[PDB]
Amino acid sequence: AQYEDGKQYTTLEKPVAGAPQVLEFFSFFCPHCYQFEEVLHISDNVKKKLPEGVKMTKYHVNFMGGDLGKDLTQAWAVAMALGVEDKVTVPLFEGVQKTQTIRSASDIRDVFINAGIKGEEYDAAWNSFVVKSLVAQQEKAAADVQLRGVPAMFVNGKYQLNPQGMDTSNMDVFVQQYADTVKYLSEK
Ligand SMILES: O=C(O)c1sc(Cc2ccccc2)nc1-c1ccccc1
Repeated sequence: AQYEDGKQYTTLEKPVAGAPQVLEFFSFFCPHCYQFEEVLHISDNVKKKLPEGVKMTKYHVNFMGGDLGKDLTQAWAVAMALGVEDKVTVPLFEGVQKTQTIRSASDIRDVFINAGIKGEEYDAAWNSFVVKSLVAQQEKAAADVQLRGVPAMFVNGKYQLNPQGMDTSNMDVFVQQYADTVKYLSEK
């Protein structure tokens, strides 16, 4: 077939019921995640190929970067709670990987302040149980799929994208193949 289990995607041996339709995992410490966001814009190109108002979810992971990696999962929970993902994603990537100016939870906070989130509002969210619950959702979802690597994408809790078997000589063709595969998987 043109799409083959084991090739463009793997199929979850233990499928995860009641999982989000399109679920991506990333870390601000992961270089390929950096590219998926700023160079390839995977998420928006997947979104443009899927039906209206499909639910796309994106979660940070703890298993890279030690203490600060776990701080970033809580900060991503803040970003989700406030709906400011689009304003902090690039400066967080650049602060961790480009300028290496993010060394502490305070440095993470400066990124939200600079992006226009009020200091009071960031701190209330950071300390909120709504955010603690978002942190728990992120960890649980990663545990449900025994995640050990990013970037990762899962469709309908049953199929995992496998980009390692895709031609990467042309960025635009790669993105299109990634997005068309997700669409194919969502339609199964
Ligand atoms: O496997 C690889 O080498 C590449 S390349 C890439 C972005 C890109 C595409 C085309 C040209 C330049 C960059 N992402 C990955 C990747 C690696 C491991 C897990 C998930 C994705």
